[PDB]
Amino acid sequence: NLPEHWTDMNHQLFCMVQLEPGQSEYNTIKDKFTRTCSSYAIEKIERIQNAFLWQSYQVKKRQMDIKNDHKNNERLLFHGTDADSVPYVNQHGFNRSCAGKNAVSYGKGTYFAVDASYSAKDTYSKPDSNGRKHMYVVRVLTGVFTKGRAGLVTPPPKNPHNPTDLFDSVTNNTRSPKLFVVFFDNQAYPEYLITFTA
Amino acid sequence: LPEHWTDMNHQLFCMVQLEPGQSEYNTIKDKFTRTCSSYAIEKIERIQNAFLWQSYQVKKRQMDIKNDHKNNERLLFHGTDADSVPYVNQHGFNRSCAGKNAVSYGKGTYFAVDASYSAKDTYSKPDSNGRKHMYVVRVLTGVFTKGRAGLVTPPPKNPHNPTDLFDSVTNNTRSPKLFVVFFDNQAYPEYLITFTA
Ligand SMILES: CCOc1ccc2c(=O)[nH]c3sccc3c2c1
Repeated sequence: NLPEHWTDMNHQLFCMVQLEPGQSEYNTIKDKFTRTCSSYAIEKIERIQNAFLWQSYQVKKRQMDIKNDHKNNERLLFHGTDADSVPYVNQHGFNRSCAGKNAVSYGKGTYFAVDASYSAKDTYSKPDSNGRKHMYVVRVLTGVFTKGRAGLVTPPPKNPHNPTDLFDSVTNNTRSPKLFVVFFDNQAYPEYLITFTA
Repeated sequence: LPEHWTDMNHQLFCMVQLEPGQSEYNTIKDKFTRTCSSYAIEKIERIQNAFLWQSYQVKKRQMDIKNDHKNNERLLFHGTDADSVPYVNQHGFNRSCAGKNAVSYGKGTYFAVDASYSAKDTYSKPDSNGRKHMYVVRVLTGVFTKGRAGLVTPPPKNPHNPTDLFDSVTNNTRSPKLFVVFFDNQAYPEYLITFTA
C-alpha cells in the first residue's frame, strides 16, 4: 500500500529522503512551519519512508474512517523532540510510555501541536550539541475529540454509561484546539523531520 | 477474518459462547485444565473483534518478515478483574492500564504460560458473585530475552544497533513461565473463560 510518490527503497523497509527547496512538497512544509516560527531557519526537511509504521497507521486510519461518520479524522501536526529520540521515532514512531509531562497536561499520552511555535520551545525540540533543533510533521488520527484532563491514560468515554466507546483523542480546548493527545500506538505517522537552527 | 469465526450480520464485534463438548470448546478447556482442573468452567466465549484481529495480523506479518522465520506466536493466559473485561474484549491489552501487579520484568502487559498463574485472585479477581475471568491470548512473543524492572520497551538485540529490539521479555529464556509485550496489537484476546474456585 506504499504511496507511489515515495522513492524506490529497493526491498528495504526504511529510508529518510532529503527534500529540495523549490518543490511544492518542501515549500508547503516550510510555509506551515514559518507561519508561527519565522525567527528560526530550516537546515533541511526529510520525508520519512517507514513501510511498517505506514501500514499499521493506514489500518488504524481505515478503522477510524469506518467507525466515525464521514469525519476528517486526520490532522497534520508538529512534534518537537530531542536528538537522542530521533532514531527511535524514525523506526518505531511515537511511544506514550516515553512521553514527557507537558507544562499543561490534558492526559498521559503523546502531544502534537497545531503551531510549530509550540513544538519549537527548547523544552520539546532540545538543541543538540551542534545547536540543531528537530521537529516532526505528523499525520495524527485526532478523530472525534473532547477537552482532556491530567488524569487520563486513555481518551475518555463519549458516554459515562458506555465506558468502552471512547473519543479518539483529547485537546486543550475544543473551540480552538492548539494541542492534541493520543493514547495508542500507530495513531500518528511521523511523515517529515525538520532540522532547524536559530 | 478466520474460518472458525461464525457470521456477525456485518457487525465488527461479537462474543460467541462455545457449546460444551464440541472440538473448539474441548481444545480450549484442555489448555486450562492442564493446571486448573480444580476450577469449574461456567463458560468459554470466542472473541470476534475484526479491528483487533486486523491490527494483530498486520503486526504478525511484519514480525514474520523482520525475524525472517515464523514461530513468532504463542498461546498464553491473562487473568483480569470483571471491570476490565469489556475494555479488553473491545480494545485488547493496554500497558497504560496495568497496576502494581504488572511489575518486575517491565512496564508492559503480562501473559502466563500456565493458567494456574493467571488463576491467582490478585490477577483474575473474583467478582461480587465469585466469578473469575481469564483470556486465552495469541501473543507475538517473537525473539525474547530476560526482562528486568523498569523496561519501557524490550532491550536491543545488540547495543551497537539500539533500535533493532527483542519482541518480548520473559522471567527465564530457557524455561519461560511469563512474557511481557510493550506494544499495542502484539496480543489478540481469542477466548474468555469464566470460572470459579
Ligand atoms: C510477575 C507478574 O506476572 C504476571 C503474570 C500473569 C498476569 C495475568 O495473567 N494478569 C495480570 S493483571 C495484572 C498483572 C497480571 C499478570 C502478571
